[PDB]
Amino acid sequence: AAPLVAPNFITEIIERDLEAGKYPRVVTRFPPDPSGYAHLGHVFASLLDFNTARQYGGQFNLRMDDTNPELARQEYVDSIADDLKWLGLDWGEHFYYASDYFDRYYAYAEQLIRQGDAYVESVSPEELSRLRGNATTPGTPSPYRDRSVEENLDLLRRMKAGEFADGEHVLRAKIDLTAPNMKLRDPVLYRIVNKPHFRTSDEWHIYPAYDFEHPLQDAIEGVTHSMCSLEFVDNRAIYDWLMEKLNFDPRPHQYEFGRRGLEYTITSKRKLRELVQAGRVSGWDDPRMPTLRAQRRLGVTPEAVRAFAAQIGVSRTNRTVDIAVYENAVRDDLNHRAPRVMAVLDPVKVTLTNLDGEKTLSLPYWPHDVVRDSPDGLVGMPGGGRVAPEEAVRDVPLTRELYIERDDFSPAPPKGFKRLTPGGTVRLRGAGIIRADDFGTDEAGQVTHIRATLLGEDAKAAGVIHWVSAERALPAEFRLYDRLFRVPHPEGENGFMRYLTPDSLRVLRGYVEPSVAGDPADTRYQFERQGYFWRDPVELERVLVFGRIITLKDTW
Repeated sequence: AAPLVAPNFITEIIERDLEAGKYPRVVTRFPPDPSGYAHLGHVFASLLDFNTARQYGGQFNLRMDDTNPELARQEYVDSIADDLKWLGLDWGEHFYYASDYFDRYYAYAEQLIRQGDAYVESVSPEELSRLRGNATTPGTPSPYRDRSVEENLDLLRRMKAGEFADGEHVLRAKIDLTAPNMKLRDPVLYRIVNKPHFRTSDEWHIYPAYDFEHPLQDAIEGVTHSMCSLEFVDNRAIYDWLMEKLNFDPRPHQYEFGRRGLEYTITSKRKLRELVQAGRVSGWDDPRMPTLRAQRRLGVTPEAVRAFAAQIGVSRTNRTVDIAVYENAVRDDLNHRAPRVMAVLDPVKVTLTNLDGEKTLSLPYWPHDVVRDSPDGLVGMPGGGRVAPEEAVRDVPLTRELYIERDDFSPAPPKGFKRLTPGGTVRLRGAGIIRADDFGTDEAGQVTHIRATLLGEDAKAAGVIHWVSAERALPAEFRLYDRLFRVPHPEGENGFMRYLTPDSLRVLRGYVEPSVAGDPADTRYQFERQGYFWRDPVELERVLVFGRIITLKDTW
């Protein structure tokens, strides 16, 4: 069994620590901000944190970093927990709300104050930045840097009580106003924000800045290896300064890995909101959207998402990933799980003039190569469990009236056309050869019907097409999606609507073979020669709709 996490720099850091007995167990965590729905961009990091804990028999924590009162929403907490569970993450009982620890951060802030390691700044916000300096002009203490412990403790208490307006005061770490790393120049730990919190209500008027709460939360949770993106390299000095000034032992350490942005994809919340607002998408769970909710509805399996994330390399360099790796992971996972069935999306009626009396064909759900590569020599049966390949078949009715795909009949065929043509023949999948004897055409020039004859043994044909009984098939709506965006970098490599793919959603009305009527609602299929499909789960719950999960082959 291949390793859950291929050897990477973090993996090596951990084996090195276990080897030296630095920590008894490994503790990791994924700390999203409940400010929006989980999306494809969160998969890599979350799975890296989870699989790392798992690989080394550690603990994985799921944390809602809801420290910003104006962004945290119950709806994102609910969706994120639900989506990550769907993805396969397992945090057991270790689910945390950073807000549940506001008291703990406050007490640490008081300790820092008492040690003379933190002070209440009361200078104007514009002044704070002016006094802070640059990499070419060292900072200068404001007249409040040297306030006494007593005074700072009293002002912090009143800041918490809401006695002062936003921006009037801030609590700052007392570090080094001359350090070359700007982050060490007395970074802000608390800000006044007179806004209620979706959980703590009107309890707090000061909220911890990221650089203060993040390291503390890690420390309070017992995290040993804190993993974040490269953007927080410089922040590590504050992270270390805090762990030290507060004497945490054992203490967590931060390790940064490069970002892995997915191409042709935009995950920025404000931009995705515009698409929803402008109606270019039905909502946040529109299959074309990058949210996990949209992927769940599109029909993608959690197994495929994990196999995609697993293939992504881990390094300290930022890189992009082409969706092809994602798309292929989806297609490859469905190959062994989606029994093959027939559906005609752009139906044209054909009458088999010499056929009297329905014939019942028994066709196999799976291709030989799938059966061959079966781990247990068995294969899937929609609804049932697994069975011997011989058992994986269904009744397919072959009747006088049929429906074939419009593009499989061509009155004016191009050179090398292998399907049905006037006076020509074609093989009907699992049923024999037919010859087009006649057909009608409407004013718009669309073929309205075809009359054909089922031929005998001598007959030959250059092609094979799917089809469905026009009398026993179930009518259905099919939704065909395409990539939301048409270029690798719709946002640029560092107005985005000029890049929306045209006709990213197409609706067609057709028919699917009847065997489908009995199957479980979550059954996934390969509609022969069309793609992988499954019943749109959302439309099922409303007051027969199939969505196309993905095409049979890359089209870009």
